[PDB]
Order: sequence, then C-alpha cells, then structure tokens
Amino acid sequence: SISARNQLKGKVVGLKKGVVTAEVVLEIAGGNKITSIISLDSVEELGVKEGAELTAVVKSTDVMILA
Amino acid sequence: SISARNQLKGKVVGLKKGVVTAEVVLEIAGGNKITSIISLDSVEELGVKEGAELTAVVKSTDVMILA
Amino acid sequence: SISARNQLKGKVVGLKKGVVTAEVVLEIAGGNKITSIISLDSVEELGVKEGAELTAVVKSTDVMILA
Amino acid sequence: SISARNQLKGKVVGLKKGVVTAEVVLEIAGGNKITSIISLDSVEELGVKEGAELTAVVKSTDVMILA
Amino acid sequence: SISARNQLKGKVVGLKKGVVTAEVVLEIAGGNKITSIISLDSVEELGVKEGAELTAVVKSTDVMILA
Amino acid sequence: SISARNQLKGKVVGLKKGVVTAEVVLEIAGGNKITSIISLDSVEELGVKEGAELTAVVKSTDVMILA
Ligand SMILES: [Cl-]
Ligand SMILES: [Cl-]
Ligand SMILES: [Cl-]
Ligand SMILES: [Cl-]
Ligand SMILES: [Cl-]
Ligand SMILES: [Cl-]
Ligand SMILES: [Cl-]
Ligand SMILES: [Cl-]
Ligand SMILES: [Cl-]
Ligand SMILES: [Mg+2]
Ligand SMILES: [Mg+2]
Repeated sequence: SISARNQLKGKVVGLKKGVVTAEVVLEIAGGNKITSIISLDSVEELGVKEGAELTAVVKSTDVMILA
Repeated sequence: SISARNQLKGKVVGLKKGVVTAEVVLEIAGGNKITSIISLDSVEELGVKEGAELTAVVKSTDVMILA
Repeated sequence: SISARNQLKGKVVGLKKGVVTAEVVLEIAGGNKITSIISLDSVEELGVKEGAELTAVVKSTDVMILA
Repeated sequence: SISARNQLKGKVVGLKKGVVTAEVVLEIAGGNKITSIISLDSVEELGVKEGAELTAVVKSTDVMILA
Repeated sequence: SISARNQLKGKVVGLKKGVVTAEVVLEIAGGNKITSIISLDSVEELGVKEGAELTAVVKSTDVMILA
Repeated sequence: SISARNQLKGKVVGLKKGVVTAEVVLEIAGGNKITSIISLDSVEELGVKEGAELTAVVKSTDVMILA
C-alpha cells in the first residue's frame, strides 16, 4: 500500500519483453488500457505476467492535459 | 495522432491554480481519478474549469507498476 | 492540431527500431536535431518513417535548464 | 558532457517566478520557442533573466511525436 | 513492490511550500542530498516535516548520466 | 561541471546494452545503487563502461516522495 495520488488498478492484458525494458498493458476499470514501459529487471523481480492484477502509478507532474 | 499511448478522457472534478502551475483532477471512465500538475498557461488556453471534458495524456515510460 | 506549448516541427532524419521502443531523430528549423524514444507500437500506428514531417512535443516540466 | 540527447541553446524571452518554481521561455535557433517549468532555486543559481543565453535539456524519452 | 528502480531512503532537511507544489530536500545515506518538487497534497498526506524519514523514488528513464 | 541540484557521483557496477537504450547501474556513496536507462548512442559517445566514475543527474520534478 502506498500514498501516491494516481493509482489505477488493472489486469495485465499484454506483456512484451525487450532486452532492457518491457512493455506492460493493463486493462483498467471500464476496460480502458494503460501502457507502461519499465525495466526488464522489474518485470522479473515483481513477477509481472499476463492476467496479473497490478496497479499503475503516475506522478502528477507527468500528466499532460489536452482537449 | 500523438505517440503517448495513454490518453484518458475525463471530466474536471478539481482545480487549484497556483501562479506558475495548476492542479487539475480528472474523473475518467470507471470512476478512477487522475491528478495532473500543469502550467497555469495551459489551464487558461484550454479554458479548464469544473466539468470540462479533457484528456489526460501520459507517456508509457512515466507509468510505474505497483505489485 | 493540439494546444501544447512546446511543438517543434521537423523532418525525420533517423529511425532505429528496437523490440519495445524506437529512436526517432528529427531535424528542426535551423537544423537543430531532436531525438525521441517512443514505443515501437507508435512508430507503426503513426506510420513514422525517414523523411516524414512530424512534430516533437514536450511537457514543460520535463525541460531542464542548464548554463 | 551529459546523456540527454536534446540540448537546445537559446535566449530567455519570458520569465515568470512562483515561490517553488519558475516558468522560463527560451527562443532557440530558427525561431522556435521552448517553455520550461523549473525550480526557483535553479533560476537563481543560473542568474536567469531576460536575454540570458541558456540551454534547454530534454531526455529523449520525454519527447512525444505528433503526426 | 514498485517498479521504480531508484528508492533512496532519507530524512527531510529542507521544506518549502508553494500553493500547488512543495520542494522537499532529503539527505540520503552517504551524505548526498536529493531535491524533489511534488504536490502540496502529497506533502500534507505524508505529514512531511523536517526530520521525517521518507523515500525518494525515481524511474530509471529519468536518470541522466554526466561524464 | 554543471549547476543541476541533484548530482550523485558513483561508479558504474552494471551495464546492459539494448538496441535503442542501455541500462547503467551506479554504486553511489554509502554503496547504494542508482539505475539509469539512457540511449545506446550516449553510452557510446560518453564512453560509459564498467568501473567508470560518473554522475547521475535527476530533474527535481521527477522525484516522487513515498513513505
Ligand atoms: Cl515477450
Ligand atoms: Cl508512450
Ligand atoms: Cl507543464
Ligand atoms: Cl531500424
Ligand atoms: Cl536522452
Ligand atoms: Cl525542477
Ligand atoms: Cl525504473
Ligand atoms: Cl507531483
Ligand atoms: Cl551488454
Ligand atoms: Mg520521464
Ligand atoms: Mg518526467
């Protein structure tokens, strides 16, 4: 459990591993998708796998707002 | 359109203006909220106000995963 | 057409595809080069290729200022 | 030198100070402008003021592409 | 349990509040200091104050290398 | 030499090269580790290698604070 303001729970629906990074796609409430690129080491350490229930976290200063 | 893979449509449910930045809270589908800190100039340009329909845009490399 | 304050129009002069990401190099006005690392999926979806006229976009909070 | 691939020399054409941050607008070559939100402490350390010659530094993973 | 590979424990040695954000300086092990600009909301939720033990969390793609 | 507020000197203890990016792990004072993902081009241009003494740099707005 953490205090971060932006926490979106979802289910992993896609995982593509590279050499240094990995792309994780999560389906969140309503069904919308969140895509994350993290280190491959983290995928392994956190045991990220298709179907896993995980949470996407984003610092507020990284959220752009467009029309 | 734009390369950022996370484009979440939502409505403004919170707005706090500073002098250089502003904090905007959007309610997206499924009831999740996402908070953004952006420049006050962008707030003015988009006419951000309570109820406005806007899009939160996040690069995949800015999304962390919490297990 | 977007409202983002930082928009730099340029021509793709370099493209290197990885497994998860891709590196895109744009020559902007005057000749300055801008390098972007985006997801490979975006390269494909946006149809990014050598010679294409595209625009680089950057959130203001990601711009460091040095001497 | 530094790893950030985007190092854009420019002159300060806009400056707005907050208490924690500041907004700095640089005019780079070819007439493009780039806006940055940085800590007020950095503004003071660099002596940021209108006309100052500074460098905007952006990591490639923070550059989005708009097609 | 979070993917960000940089998790640096430290104590608060500086705190400056704005209206939307706050600047927090943490002294980590070995005497290094790290400065963060975060939302004022987070400062209040974590009870940030001088001496507080907190963790600075940084995504690997946000770390530049200077040679 | 640069003015950036966050500069953490360290020794490269890990290096993994991908096609577009590379993962650099630095042991900083106290012995703790900082992980950076930069472009492969930069590794080559800066001559980054195991054992090298380098400095990690982070913009303050990219530093999240957690309990
Ligand atoms: Cl895979
Ligand atoms: Cl993206
Ligand atoms: Cl911004
Ligand atoms: Cl290629
Ligand atoms: Cl870079
Ligand atoms: Cl900053
Ligand atoms: Cl990371
Ligand atoms: Cl924040
Ligand atoms: Cl290697
Ligand atoms: Mg980033
Ligand atoms: Mg950022």
